[PDB]
Amino acid sequence: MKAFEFLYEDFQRGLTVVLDKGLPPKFVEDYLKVCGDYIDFVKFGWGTSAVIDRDVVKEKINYYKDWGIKVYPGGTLFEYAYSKGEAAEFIAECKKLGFEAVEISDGSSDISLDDRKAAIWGAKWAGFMVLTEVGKQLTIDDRIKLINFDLDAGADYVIIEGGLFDKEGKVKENELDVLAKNVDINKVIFEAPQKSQQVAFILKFGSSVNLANIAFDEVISLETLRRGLRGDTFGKV
Amino acid sequence: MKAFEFLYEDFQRGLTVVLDKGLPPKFVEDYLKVCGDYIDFVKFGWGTSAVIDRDVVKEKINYYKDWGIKVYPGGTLFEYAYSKGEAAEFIAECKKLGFEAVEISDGSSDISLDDRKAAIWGAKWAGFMVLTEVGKQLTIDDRIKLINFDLDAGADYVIIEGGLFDKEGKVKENELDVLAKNVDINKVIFEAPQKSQQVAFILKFGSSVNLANIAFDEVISLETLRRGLRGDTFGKV
Amino acid sequence: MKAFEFLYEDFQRGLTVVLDKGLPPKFVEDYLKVCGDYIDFVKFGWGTSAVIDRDVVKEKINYYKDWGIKVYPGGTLFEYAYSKGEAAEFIAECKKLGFEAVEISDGSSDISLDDRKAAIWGAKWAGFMVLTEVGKQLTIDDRIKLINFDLDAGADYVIIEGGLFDKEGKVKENELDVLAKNVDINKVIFEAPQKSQQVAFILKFGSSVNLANIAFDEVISLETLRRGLRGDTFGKV
Amino acid sequence: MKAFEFLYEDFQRGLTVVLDKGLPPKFVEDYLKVCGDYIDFVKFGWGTSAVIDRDVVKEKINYYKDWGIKVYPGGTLFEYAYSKGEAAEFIAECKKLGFEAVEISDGSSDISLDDRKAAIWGAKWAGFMVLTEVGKQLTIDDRIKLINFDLDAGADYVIIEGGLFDKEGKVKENELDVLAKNVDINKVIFEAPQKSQQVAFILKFGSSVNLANIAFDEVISLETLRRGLRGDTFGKV
Repeated sequence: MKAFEFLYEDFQRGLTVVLDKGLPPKFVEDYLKVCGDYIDFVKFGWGTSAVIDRDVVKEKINYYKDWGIKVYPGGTLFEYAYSKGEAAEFIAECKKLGFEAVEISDGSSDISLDDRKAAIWGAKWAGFMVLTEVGKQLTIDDRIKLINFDLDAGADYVIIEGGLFDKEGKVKENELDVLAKNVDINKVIFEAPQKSQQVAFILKFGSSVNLANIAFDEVISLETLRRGLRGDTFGKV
Repeated sequence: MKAFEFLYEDFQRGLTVVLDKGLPPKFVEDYLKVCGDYIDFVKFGWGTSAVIDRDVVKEKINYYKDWGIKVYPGGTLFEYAYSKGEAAEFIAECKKLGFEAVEISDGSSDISLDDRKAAIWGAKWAGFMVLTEVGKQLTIDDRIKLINFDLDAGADYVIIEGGLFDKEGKVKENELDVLAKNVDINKVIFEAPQKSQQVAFILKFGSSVNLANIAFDEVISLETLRRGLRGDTFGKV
Repeated sequence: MKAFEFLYEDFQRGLTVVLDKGLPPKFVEDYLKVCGDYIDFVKFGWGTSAVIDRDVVKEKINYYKDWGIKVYPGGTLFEYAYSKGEAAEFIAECKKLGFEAVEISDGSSDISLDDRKAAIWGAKWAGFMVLTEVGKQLTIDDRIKLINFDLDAGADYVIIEGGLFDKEGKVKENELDVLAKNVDINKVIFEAPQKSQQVAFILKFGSSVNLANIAFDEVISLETLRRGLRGDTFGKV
Repeated sequence: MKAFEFLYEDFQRGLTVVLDKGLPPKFVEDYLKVCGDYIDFVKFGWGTSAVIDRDVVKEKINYYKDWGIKVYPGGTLFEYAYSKGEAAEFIAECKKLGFEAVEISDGSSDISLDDRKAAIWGAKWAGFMVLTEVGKQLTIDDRIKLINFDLDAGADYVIIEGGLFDKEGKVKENELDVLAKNVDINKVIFEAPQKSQQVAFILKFGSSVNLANIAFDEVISLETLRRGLRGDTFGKV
């Protein structure tokens, strides 16, 4: 039961992906009692999991699994291990630690479409859910090509690196409408670390939009924005 | 200790791959007491493992594992599951049954070089040892391209479909010499189901040659051929 | 439960008759755990049952009965006993040993149509299932006469001696089509000891065709051929 | 043992000084399990220790001491006590609380070079490790004079107030090269509260550079930047 339960009206809620930079284990155990209902995925940011103690990483993953959250290591660590030639050992250690998903990217390295598809099948047949990063010359048509290529290669979701906002910070609605006409947006996730970006995507697509790089203390804020309980979206959703 | 141990002279022994068509479980348990020292891999032929009871398949794999043998399902079962779109569930069931390797082939299907490389990484990152089948227009140079492509993609061994023998059954020694000049033959395995083929490869490359499709009752015959203890190779090795 | 159970598609399976030349008792007990689901009848070949120890013959028959298989002695032993004038003692000993069927033939003897029908009723009223052998001058029309005569006399199945293949080894499809127009092929069984014959009948009549003289180690091979899990019938059935 | 231990390559790591604004005691106890291996010193910021309960300050200092971290009160509290004439009582209370170092500064007060040297000896002979703050007219040569004066007076480290970055945010590399030619940079520490400054110093001097005013939640980020595990320093270190 929520406080003020009589104010609840039911709605379609999109995915939330949370960025964890290194939260303490028993802080995570208590933090999920407030907002574990509103998180779908957690990214351990970039290579941060390769810095932390191995029993601390396992203990944190068990706390997220008790709420049904899927945890994964950021794609920079895959690109690191891939550049060292260690990609099979990276995939094996992910399974021993207990991640349920992996992210494929070429943000710090160059990887061909042949190697990218091979890496996607590599991760699926190893038993992970697969996410990919798109956005790195790229017109909106070139993003549409890469998104469709990753979905046809078998990625479960595509993350748009965040492009979609102009020099002032207003959303480029023509490109965003062209994207929605050419791609199944139910399989797309947008990076929206700033509250103004979260408002712009919610006002464009409604409460069902999928969002990523959400800061751990803004999870409750985002749920109030989806539900119309903050002055930015009050009476608009 | 072997009978007549004083006749033993030590030598470099190549790989043996045995073909199992459906041997009974407690027949396999007793059979390995005679010749388990001389087997490296067992192929469960084509789709035969998809016909047998699941507890019988597990029981057989445990008997081969007690002698350190690596068991795998033949490449036609991969092509079947791949043609149905079930390739990830095929890899998952292989792990649950306890196979330690898989074979990638296109003997009945058509698969591109791009899909073939993606399937090889698929199997490697899932933690299997990977074998591939080559031979299906192909000159000796086209075999050499395909062998090097599968080895560069990361196959642990390449099996040559058996081409290498003429219309009478004599070995095409010029093509076989061109192969040995362009490929690391320590990673190549030759199909040799007939005793005359086993003799031709042993006389060309010595006891260290790797051989496949060996019938279960010819394993002891092959060890006598490698060791010079049968009239075909007597005094020639 | 079969291994890879998710690949199973349900189909109409025809009869399999297996030839036993003298398999050991506890080999049979273990062998049926692999392939007893895919056998309908076992022929003890020619006169081999008259050579073996009487308690060994009973012990083998009980192992086949535990899987619901019907065992019978080959028709050359009936022709032997009939030529000695001992046919009633042969029928009595079959019941004491525990065979559930008998085969009537004239492959080495000469027997009139009158005596043939009298022998068919002889075996039915004694309580056996009756099979007959046809093929010994005979055009396809003369086979069609003999098949209908044996079915009208009351035989449960007619076995075609295997005629149906040319001098190269290709099936004589014109005669085989004329047969299917004149005879109920659900009561016909074809001899097919070679894998090329098994493929030719499966491609002509589908998975539901009835086959005989199957070697004991080829039963799993035949089930993969019926199910399309081997390169000869892959994607054709 | 770290997660992904096989990716570790050994390297020279510089000092990290962390700013604590008032973290809760049992939050600090859990937080050090994640990143206590990557902290050398903790500054209790400005006068914040004089606002907190005396048993809470002791409890926090004991949690930092269990990881070998040296805690100190920020130099504004020394300047406060010095301006009141109470500097000897401030030194006495620091020993009773259990700080292991002190910071000498004139950031808000005016103090002569005579009084500054007397304060450095005051703190050393009382048994503390001594840090000083430099930067307040000053050319890079005048910074060099003050750094050498504090090191000759006996300071264990000198902190550069953070000058070294231009009006756009780019590092003034000409002055930074002149500094490194005149001063032992192993005894210098740079203030770098922003990630762009931390990157600029790591790219100029390598992973061995000493950094200060690191936010408590950015300690794991900084260790990934030193180790090349984040896109800013990926492949550059």
